[PDB]
Amino acid sequence: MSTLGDLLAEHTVLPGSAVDHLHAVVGEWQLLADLSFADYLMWVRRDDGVLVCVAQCRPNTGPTVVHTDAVGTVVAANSMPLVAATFSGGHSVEVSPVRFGDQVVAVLTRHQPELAARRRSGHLETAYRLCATDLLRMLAEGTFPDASRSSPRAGDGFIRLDVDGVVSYASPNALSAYHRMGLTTELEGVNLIDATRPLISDPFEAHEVDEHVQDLLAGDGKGMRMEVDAGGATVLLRTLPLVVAGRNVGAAILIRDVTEVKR
Amino acid sequence: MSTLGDLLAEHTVLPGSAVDHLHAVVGEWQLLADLSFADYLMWVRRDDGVLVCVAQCRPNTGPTVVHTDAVGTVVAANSMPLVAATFSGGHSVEVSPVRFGDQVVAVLTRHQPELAARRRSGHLETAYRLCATDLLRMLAEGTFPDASRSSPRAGDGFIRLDVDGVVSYASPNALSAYHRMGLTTELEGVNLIDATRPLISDPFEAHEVDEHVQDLLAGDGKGMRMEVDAGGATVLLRTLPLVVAGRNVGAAILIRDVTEVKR
Ligand SMILES: [Br-]
Ligand SMILES: [Br-]
Ligand SMILES: [Br-]
Ligand SMILES: [Br-]
Ligand SMILES: [Br-]
Ligand SMILES: [Br-]
Ligand SMILES: [Br-]
Ligand SMILES: [Br-]
Ligand SMILES: [Br-]
Ligand SMILES: [Br-]
Ligand SMILES: [Br-]
Ligand SMILES: [Br-]
Ligand SMILES: [Br-]
Ligand SMILES: [Br-]
Ligand SMILES: [Br-]
Ligand SMILES: [Br-]
Ligand SMILES: [Br-]
Ligand SMILES: [Br-]
Ligand SMILES: [Br-]
Ligand SMILES: [Br-]
Ligand SMILES: [Br-]
Ligand SMILES: [Br-]
Ligand SMILES: [Br-]
Ligand SMILES: [Br-]
Ligand SMILES: [Br-]
Ligand SMILES: [Br-]
Ligand SMILES: [Br-]
Ligand SMILES: [Br-]
Ligand SMILES: [Br-]
Ligand SMILES: [Br-]
Ligand SMILES: [Br-]
Repeated sequence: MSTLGDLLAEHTVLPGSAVDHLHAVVGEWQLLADLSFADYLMWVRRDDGVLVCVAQCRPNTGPTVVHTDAVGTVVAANSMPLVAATFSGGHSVEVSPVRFGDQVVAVLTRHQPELAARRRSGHLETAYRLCATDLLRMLAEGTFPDASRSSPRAGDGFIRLDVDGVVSYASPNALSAYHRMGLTTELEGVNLIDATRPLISDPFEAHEVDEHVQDLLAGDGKGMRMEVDAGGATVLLRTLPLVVAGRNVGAAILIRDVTEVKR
Repeated sequence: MSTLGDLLAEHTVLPGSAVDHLHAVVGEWQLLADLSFADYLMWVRRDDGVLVCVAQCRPNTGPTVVHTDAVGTVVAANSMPLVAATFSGGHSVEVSPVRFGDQVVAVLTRHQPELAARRRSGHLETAYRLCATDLLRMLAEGTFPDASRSSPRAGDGFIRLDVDGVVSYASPNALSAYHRMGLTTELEGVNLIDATRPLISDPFEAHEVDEHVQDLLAGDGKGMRMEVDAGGATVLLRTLPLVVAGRNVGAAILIRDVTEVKR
């Protein structure tokens, strides 16, 4: 009886809406573990005030520090004072809440390698860690996840857009994919739509992408997954609007060149 | 004009069969870059004896050392003596051939972090690197690839089976997935089918998996991708038979828990 669903039914009295939301978190948090270069555990609090670990993720972009399976672990609340308190007043372990409605419905613990063993902070690792912090804030504010097997992983290609839709960071993989798509220009410092629109092969899709990204940034649209042909290449795109305290602070875009994977 | 296809047509006189095979390599070699914790570049040799880089992959499981896009690079043969020689007589850069028919149709260069900056060799990293060596040998022998967007990545869950179908190594993620599927036992040292069969929910699928793995190990069957329900969980499995000099030396299995990704 080991799934998140079985565990939440056994140990918890969360309503079906919050149960859905936690299922959605676990369905999405590979991206968080990858961008953080960290392990996460998800903890719920029963009636008893007793704590249960109901899910766990490891990063694919670096070593785990949680080699043992933690799921199903049931622990007295005072053996984890902070986690217990995060349910209340709201490894190198950081603790953060997951909100739904306005209740903390779960708490994540983040575990990662001690300082000299970790992914040295080049630009890629900085841009990823900064995005992980943005999503952790959305988790705490109850705005991510909102409401697939094939979507890009962070390592496939990562782009950070600022509020005006200007690329503030593009990973080497993302730049690789845009070159295969026909980009002969830099990506960083350029309006993403202006760089992207001319590359897209079908003129209807070109406009769809343009409108999507405009809506994303405006708060008019949710993130989407899409497959686009450009320049002989086929890329998969996944967009994620980023928000603080009810406002848009740009977007993350994941991209995967699937030209040869497709075929 | 930046795709592998456009590049091979422009610079090469390879027959359509070998052109297919290189497309297949690029469609699959994310798994090699991930298991190697390394970058790869693919090089072809024109008429001129001049060398062209026609594809490039970075690892998702560690930092790249090739930050620049190398695709389309055209270089005199003697500026890369070894690569040139690998076409002939058959970073920390290792060079290996890709055979098709019995010709070397391309050469891979592997580039990776200098020794103190790399993924320290715990068991996971050793098991991955050993499998990468097995596939590089199959590439050199022309037996991999043979002939999807959703299949497991190496980091999702990795299992090495020996010739008798006994698990010689299972990553933490793989063990995690088998626990969600209902495994209350160790995986390492156990016959994989015997551990797996009782967990599978549908009795027809249980038998299919059993037969597949038997065929895989016998050389009676190619690798496959499959989605299975077990114990309330849903996993995606991808099998890869491993072969040296015409014989089976077991198999790699990649597994991804898609219980919450599915939903
Ligand atoms: Br993901
Ligand atoms: Br690890
Ligand atoms: Br542990
Ligand atoms: Br364990
Ligand atoms: Br704590
Ligand atoms: Br450590
Ligand atoms: Br950034
Ligand atoms: Br899918
Ligand atoms: Br825009
Ligand atoms: Br990258
Ligand atoms: Br750029
Ligand atoms: Br345009
Ligand atoms: Br335009
Ligand atoms: Br969508
Ligand atoms: Br196209
Ligand atoms: Br892969
Ligand atoms: Br990945
Ligand atoms: Br990197
Ligand atoms: Br470089
Ligand atoms: Br570049
Ligand atoms: Br060389
Ligand atoms: Br280095
Ligand atoms: Br092994
Ligand atoms: Br697919
Ligand atoms: Br067997
Ligand atoms: Br793992
Ligand atoms: Br085990
Ligand atoms: Br059975
Ligand atoms: Br059985
Ligand atoms: Br298949
Ligand atoms: Br089931």
